[PDB]
Amino acid sequence: SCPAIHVFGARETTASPGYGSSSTVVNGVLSAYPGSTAEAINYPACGGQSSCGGASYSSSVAQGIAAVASAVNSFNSQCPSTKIVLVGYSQGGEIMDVALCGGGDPNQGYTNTAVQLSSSAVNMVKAAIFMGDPMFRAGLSYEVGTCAAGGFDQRPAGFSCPSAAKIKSYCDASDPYCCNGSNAATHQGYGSEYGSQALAFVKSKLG
Repeated sequence: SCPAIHVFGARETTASPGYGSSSTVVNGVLSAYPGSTAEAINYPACGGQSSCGGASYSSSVAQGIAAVASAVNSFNSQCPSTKIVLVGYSQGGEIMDVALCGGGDPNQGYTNTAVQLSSSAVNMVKAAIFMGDPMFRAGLSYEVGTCAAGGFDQRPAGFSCPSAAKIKSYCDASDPYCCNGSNAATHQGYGSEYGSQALAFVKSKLG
């Protein structure tokens, strides 16, 4: 039976199968909405390490974009009136960003610039939370955080996401991968830092 709300979570590179650091927000949504359900996007979440199956970051990202699209598109067709929440942490944010906003991922060789979610799926995505997304580029309307630069896969100047209004994407200045800072620890802390903001946004969008 379809739930009223369903969440998809995508983990960061090398995280064990499941949600990884997307868990904070996924769990926040599930606890805010009893009866809601969640699934993890089971993409490689790899950067060449054997532990995660050896796929390069480029291959991992490409497979992740397709995995997000397939999972979300198929679930939407199964459950067309279910509101969808996306949560992606670091590489998991990147794959959701491409899938939802399109634009490709040129540094990763992901050449197709189309939105990968179906029209119906885009409409039922009501909130998408990205944390530590390497495609962060300061100046987009859907971004939050102290990062005034951008990450190693940053969107170009002048980018727009058709689904901007559905997104919050978080990144701080000191992060060396979504921003151009120097302290990797910042990259790991967005659940605690921004989880309440993210949940507030989700609740505002879901009702």
